[PDB]
Amino acid sequence: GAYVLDDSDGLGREFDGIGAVSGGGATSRLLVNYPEPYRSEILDYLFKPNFGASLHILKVEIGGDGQTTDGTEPSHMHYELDENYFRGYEWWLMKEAKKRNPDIILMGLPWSFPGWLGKGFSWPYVNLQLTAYYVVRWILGAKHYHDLDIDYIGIWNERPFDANYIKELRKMLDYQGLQRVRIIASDNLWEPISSSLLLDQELWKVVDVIGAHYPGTYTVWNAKMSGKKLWSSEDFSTINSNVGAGCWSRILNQNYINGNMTSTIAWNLVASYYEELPYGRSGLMTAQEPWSGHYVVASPIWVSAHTTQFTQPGWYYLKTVGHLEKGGSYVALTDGLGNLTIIIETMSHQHSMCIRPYLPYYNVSHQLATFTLKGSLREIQELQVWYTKLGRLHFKQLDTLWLLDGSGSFTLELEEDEIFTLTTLTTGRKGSYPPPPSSKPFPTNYKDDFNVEYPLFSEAPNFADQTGVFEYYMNNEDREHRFTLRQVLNQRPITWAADASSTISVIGDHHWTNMTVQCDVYIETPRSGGVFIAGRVNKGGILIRSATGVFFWIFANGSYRVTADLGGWITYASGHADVTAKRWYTLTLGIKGYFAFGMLNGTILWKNVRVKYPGHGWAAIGTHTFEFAQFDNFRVEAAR
Ligand SMILES: *[C@@H]1O[C@H](CO)[C@@H](O[C@@H]2O[C@H](CO)[C@@H](O)[C@H](O)[C@H]2NC(C)=O)[C@H](O)[C@H]1NC(C)=O
Ligand SMILES: *[C@@H]1O[C@H](CO)[C@@H](O[C@@H]2O[C@H](CO)[C@@H](O)[C@H](O)[C@H]2NC(C)=O)[C@H](O)[C@H]1NC(C)=O
Ligand SMILES: *[C@@H]1O[C@H](CO)[C@@H](O[C@@H]2O[C@H](CO)[C@@H](O)[C@H](O)[C@H]2NC(C)=O)[C@H](O)[C@H]1NC(C)=O
Ligand SMILES: *[C@@H]1O[C@H](CO)[C@@H](O)[C@H](O)[C@H]1NC(C)=O
Ligand SMILES: O=C1NC[C@H](CO)[C@H](O)[C@@H]1O
Ligand SMILES: [Ca+2]
Repeated sequence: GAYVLDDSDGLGREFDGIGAVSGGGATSRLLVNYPEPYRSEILDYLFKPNFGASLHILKVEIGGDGQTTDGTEPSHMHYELDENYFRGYEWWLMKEAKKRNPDIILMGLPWSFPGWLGKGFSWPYVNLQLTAYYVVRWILGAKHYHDLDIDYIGIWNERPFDANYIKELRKMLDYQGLQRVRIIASDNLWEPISSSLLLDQELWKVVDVIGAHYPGTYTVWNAKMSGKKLWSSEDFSTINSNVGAGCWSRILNQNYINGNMTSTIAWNLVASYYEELPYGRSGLMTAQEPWSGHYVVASPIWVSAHTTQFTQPGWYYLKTVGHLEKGGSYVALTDGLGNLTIIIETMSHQHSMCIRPYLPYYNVSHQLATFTLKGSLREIQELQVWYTKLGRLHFKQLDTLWLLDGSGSFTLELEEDEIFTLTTLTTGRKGSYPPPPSSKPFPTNYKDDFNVEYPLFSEAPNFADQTGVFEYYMNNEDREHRFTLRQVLNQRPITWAADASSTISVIGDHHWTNMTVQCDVYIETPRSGGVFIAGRVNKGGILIRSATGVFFWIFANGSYRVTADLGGWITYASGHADVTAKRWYTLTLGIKGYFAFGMLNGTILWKNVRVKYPGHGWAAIGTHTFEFAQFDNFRVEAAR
């Protein structure tokens, strides 16, 4: 019936911000080679204040060279004694975010680790000091090379924590003058971190935030008892149609209401990865076509704005928040300066399902809501109004509501799948750029000779590594192949996902079915080394081990194989070939209907080999194991 909003009895918990995740894994892969002005426009919609999603928080993966859901991300230390703070795109992303919002909050978290940290095992807690040293290098690098202050550091994404590691990490941070950096744990479930904090005073002292993943808007008693800030440190992960926006809308409100969570962070920031990779199009917006410049400002952008444009970290929740009588919810916040923001959501069950978890049915129906401002809120008699309807009108500013009544009260008519923001703030704005170019398939003819002397990013565009790491490589001691692409891992990472046994980078249009792929390849390991080119590669990311297609392998022992799978269990053809290590060869692979052929240096090696059909997928390059190899003059012609 009537809902009292008051502050005379005090405030709720401090609000900590809304954010999103770039990483886990390579979710921002295709954003970096967007032409201007589009790339800058995309970033504005994400990070520019009073414009779009206007995010308060940016969380990034600390790359560990392993596969971490939609690709691998390069580490700052591939090997022992190796340090490089200019690989990948998270440095760039954080810097672009900070340019637009100097007050943005920055977080780092590892998914995987380079293999050498394991000292013989696939385990990051073998040498606590070594692993902490690795992580702290990254934070120092952020400051020293990019002028970035990292605000929070996590432990090991959705993986066991080690209490002694967390303590060593704190000691190491302090030792390097990073007392300011806060620790969030354990980016998994509420337990066992929450009970661990109650039982261990020393652990309690060094953990600042309990961050939980996909909590379904609820927390647990031990977490409440801890007295720690509680965050949904990863949520959402749902296709950014209207249903995803509904899910985002509902949990943004009810994570605090039901679970006392004062921050929610969406995976992921922007869908800049091939849509046929796992969890395709699960970003706040979509930007998966750098070749065309086409991007989509999806509904979740404006769902975000309803909170972010009218709240900042450091505001407080009112004690008076809750559910609506006929379904839906409301929250309210103030800044302690006279401002007030009210956020109301009525998302229906059929239009707000998240993937994790799925909620049992709940009813939502039309209703009236009366709000009465008590305490220091009564003195307010003007509120700006912002409105969104899903299923559609987005972030439209309505006529100002007046409370000149003296009643300090007002009433709203609510339907299903709606969002209302009522605020004293006058800075709201539905940011707008002209429409971007229409969607277009990946170019049916495509080439890259990798001839770039001072590349802006460490890897050639559109190549999405799914196991191993591929980089621009300059070799002064060779004129013909001075600038190539090199796979640089020489051992399996401490894995997060199930990385393939072979390295592989995919590129192009997953719809491609008839195609010709050509590349120069160079095997660096004598006797045992091997490389391939491939087409119709149908799976990647977390499922990269499941990839089928047509794979043309050559080996340094003078042999070749044609397989249906990346794992090489299934044979199409095999034989001998004049191939050794440390010599450049040109490979061609043609696939058309039921048949494939392969060429070595322009000369047929095999032809009319029968392959599964119908079938479709990307083109790819790679190496037999985690071994050095180079690639040059890549070309693909394909019919979609
Ligand atoms: C966090 O959780 C809940 C909110 O879901 C709060 O607990 C009580 O909520 C009921 C209504 O749901 C109120 O009538 C009570 O007054 C609340 N408890 C208290 C002590 O005020 C809870 O307060 C929030 N905070 C904590 C520390 O649990
Ligand atoms: C609401 O918030 C705005 C923005 O924070 C407040 O305006 C600021 O007030 C401080 C001092 O309190 C000044 O130093 C800033 O220059 C002001 N900024 C702007 C953009 O006006 C405002 O006082 C708050 N309260 C109300 C009732 O609007
Ligand atoms: C890929 O190539 C196959 C084989 O050439 C094409 O399938 C043939 O298409 C022609 C004309 O469309 C038909 O007359 C044949 O009967 C088809 N053969 C088979 C085995 O299906 C296929 O259409 C091509 N696809 C694309 C997208 O170019
Ligand atoms: C939802 O509530 C309305 C009003 O109480 C009722 O008419 C309707 O049947 C309910 N729907 C379901 C699925 O319970
Ligand atoms: O950490 C994660 N957790 C789950 C996401 C998918 O829902 C994604 O795999 C992400 O990397
Ligand atoms: Ca070259």
